[PDB]
Amino acid sequence: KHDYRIALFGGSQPQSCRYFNPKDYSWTDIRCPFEKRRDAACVFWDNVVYILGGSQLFPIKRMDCYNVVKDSWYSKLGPPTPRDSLAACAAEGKIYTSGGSEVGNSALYLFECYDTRTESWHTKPSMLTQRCSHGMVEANGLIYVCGGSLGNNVSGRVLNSCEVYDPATETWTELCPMIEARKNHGLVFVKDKIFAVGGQNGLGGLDNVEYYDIKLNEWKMVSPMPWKGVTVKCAAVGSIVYVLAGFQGVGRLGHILEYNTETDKWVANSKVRAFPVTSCLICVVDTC
Repeated sequence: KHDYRIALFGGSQPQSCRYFNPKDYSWTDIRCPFEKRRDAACVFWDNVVYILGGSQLFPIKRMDCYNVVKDSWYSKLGPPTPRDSLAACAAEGKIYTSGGSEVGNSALYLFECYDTRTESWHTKPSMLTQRCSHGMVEANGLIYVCGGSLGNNVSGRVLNSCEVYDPATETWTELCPMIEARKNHGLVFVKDKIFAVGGQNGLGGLDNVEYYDIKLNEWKMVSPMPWKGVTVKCAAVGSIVYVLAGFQGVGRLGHILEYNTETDKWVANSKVRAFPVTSCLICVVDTC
């Protein structure tokens, strides 16, 4: 039936896009004929990885799509509002995009979705708080956003706030804020909890890790990562959270980190090197 991989996208150089296979710890090349984007987002739905937003010399208006089963690429028109440091996720055949920055605006409230059936874009109700470099994840049909930043690096701030959008009601609801303000953190749904992993805030990088208890509307700290940096590229398969790349501040994450959500134990895997493109896009794919 299901056959999961974690896909990392980092441009068109050799070995710059790869699948990680959690079952055998292997890395396998994905051919990609598109150059790296700065500060884009990716999302997986129904055999397709969508790469959207970000910039090169200018803001990119095209969405590049990788069909994982056919191993082929195609392109559609991207979000109506090109922007950097947006977040994306998928729910029930729609690709949602939130926040990010344009030229002349540190952070947006904007929320736009792409209907994969009709191949059309639609503006949806805006977030309660504008944000860039935030996480966004789908969980049980709801779309959760947390952290990110607004303003610049002098007078701006990194956020602990969390909010949830219900596509059924088209409403955003403010939730309990995270214990830590975070941007560039991992954000993954496992079972009944949403883990916020590392990242950074105004005071530096973060090794710590917390989760959102959906039932209790509370955040709780768990064990910290063995590595303290400023960005993480994270994905969960089954009960394990994998940190497959990250920027430390000076260097990069060298070997992958694995978190067992059931035992609250981290290990750094000395036999498996981390992805060397720290600004890569990451998502979980099903290859079935």
